Amino acid sequence: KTAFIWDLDGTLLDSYEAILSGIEETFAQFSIPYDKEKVREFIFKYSVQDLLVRVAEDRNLDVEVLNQVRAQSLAEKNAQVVLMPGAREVLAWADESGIQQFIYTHKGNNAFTILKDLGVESYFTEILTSQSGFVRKPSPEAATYLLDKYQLNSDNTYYIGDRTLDVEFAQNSGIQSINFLESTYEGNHRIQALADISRIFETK
Ligand SMILES: [Cl-]
Ligand SMILES: [Cl-]
Ligand SMILES: [Cl-]
Ligand SMILES: [Cl-]
Ligand SMILES: [Cl-]
Ligand SMILES: [Mg+2]
Repeated sequence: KTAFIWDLDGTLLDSYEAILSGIEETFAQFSIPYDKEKVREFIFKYSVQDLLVRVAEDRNLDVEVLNQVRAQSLAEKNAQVVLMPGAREVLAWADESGIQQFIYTHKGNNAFTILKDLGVESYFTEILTSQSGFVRKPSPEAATYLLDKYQLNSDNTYYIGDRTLDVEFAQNSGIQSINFLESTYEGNHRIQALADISRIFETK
């Protein structure tokens, strides 16, 4: 019957302070001045990779070295990662309901460590990270793999996320979407909170 494929950051995981701490440590190693608010505003308007790019271009540093120190430092801040509100409750609900649960994340293998630290790793049948080999969302290949392997029903398979690229991933792979954002995609179901998800699966 039903399958959820989950995003992590902003959906299940609140990695905000861990990411900022990771960036602060990385900036200290390269002698880059660190202002939390300016970093906060940049990564919200753009992305963490764009921030690395900006300082690499501006300060003549090697972006890949920046990114490897970033990944490394981020992995040291796992203690600062907190679940999003309602995340434990929806995971438990889905599990009890017999919904099969998966992850596709742009995070690396450290995603496994975090989920184990938070006590939620055992919910997932398979966890796909940036080490999986698949092209980043919204490229569909990761989802197609899960459909093919687990014999999932595209009408009852939902990618759950918080960004437009998460809706696109669902659309590109022919599956349904549950998302904080509105979309013109017919298979999107907009939520205001994680607690709304269970309400999708009962009469109105
Ligand atoms: Cl993520
Ligand atoms: Cl990051
Ligand atoms: Cl666990
Ligand atoms: Cl890629
Ligand atoms: Cl991705
Ligand atoms: Mg997200």
